[PDB]
Amino acid sequence: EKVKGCDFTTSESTIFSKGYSINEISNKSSNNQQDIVCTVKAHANDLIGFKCPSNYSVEPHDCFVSAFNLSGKNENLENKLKLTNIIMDHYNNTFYSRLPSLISDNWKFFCVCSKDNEKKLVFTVEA
Repeated sequence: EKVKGCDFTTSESTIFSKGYSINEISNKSSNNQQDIVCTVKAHANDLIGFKCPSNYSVEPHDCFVSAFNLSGKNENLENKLKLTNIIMDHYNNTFYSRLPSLISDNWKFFCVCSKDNEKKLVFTVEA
């Protein structure tokens, strides 16, 4: 099926269910004015991932393999959730992770893409 994730490179991602246009990120932002946030609901069976344009830099603000937690501390997210089939492609700037078959926790996490003098893009999901 389609993969749950935000595509900042294609409003119609033939791979991600959620995508944004280069214009919407400049006008119809997510919630704030420039900060673009993609809020989506993930599921133990739904696949989770995201992708950013090749002209932007991928920096983990709260990803899963390694990132800053809600406290802003750098800690692996594996001890929190045992993700499987992890795929990390920096050249294509796309990340995918498989969620177990059971998840009753309301944990949330997000990744960010940005560059100097450039609107930052935030990818976030909750489960």
